[PDB]
Amino acid sequence: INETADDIVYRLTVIIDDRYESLKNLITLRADRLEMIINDNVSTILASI
Amino acid sequence: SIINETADDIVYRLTVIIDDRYESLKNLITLRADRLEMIINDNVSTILASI
Amino acid sequence: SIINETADDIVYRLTVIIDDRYESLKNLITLRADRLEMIINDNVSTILASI
Amino acid sequence: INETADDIVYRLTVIIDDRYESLKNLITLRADRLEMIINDNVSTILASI
Ligand SMILES: [Hg+2]
Ligand SMILES: [Hg+2]
Ligand SMILES: [Hg+2]
Ligand SMILES: [K+]
Ligand SMILES: [K+]
Ligand SMILES: [K+]
Ligand SMILES: [K+]
Ligand SMILES: [K+]
Ligand code: NA
Ligand code: NA
Repeated sequence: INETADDIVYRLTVIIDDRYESLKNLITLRADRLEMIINDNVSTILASI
Repeated sequence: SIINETADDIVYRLTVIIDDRYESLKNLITLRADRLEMIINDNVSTILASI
Repeated sequence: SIINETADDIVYRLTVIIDDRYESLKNLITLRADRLEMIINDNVSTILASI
Repeated sequence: INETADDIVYRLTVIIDDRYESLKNLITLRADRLEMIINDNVSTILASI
């Protein structure tokens, strides 16, 4: 139960990393998106005043 | 082998818990992020067209 | 049982810990994504005042 | 085996906290990112508008 029942830590890390990397990537994507839906749009309201 | 059949249930039950919070966070961020677009395109239609 | 109580222990002890991180992450996302309208609805009014 | 194998929670809490603190730093990073861009862009428009 020592050299075998360590999967509860390891197998969960495989899960928690996948959810973390999907969270980390999605936050980065959506935040970069809003930054490209701001600096792209503010340059248009500035290009007309 | 109650050992193997138990550690698989722990990984499973926690997977269902861990997957639940990810989806809750995923939908929350996606909902909030799209809401921030609803408050960004609302100014482009207002301050560019009509001012 | 004896192994069902140690399986329910680590599952429960982690379930609230994940709920600790999840609800905390939920608070961070909500807080800041609630500020971005405080930094828009209060910021749009300045562009509406001068133009 | 004795009674408790709390290293399961321990060495997993090492993972949950590490991924959380990473996601904690990520959200705090982007929320500060869009904050400067909320200020720099707003102050940029206030010149000619
Ligand atoms: Hg065990
Ligand atoms: Hg929407
Ligand atoms: Hg910045
Ligand atoms: K990138
Ligand atoms: K669904
Ligand atoms: K609606
Ligand atoms: K044991
Ligand atoms: K800052
Ligand atoms: Na804690
Ligand atoms: Na905490």
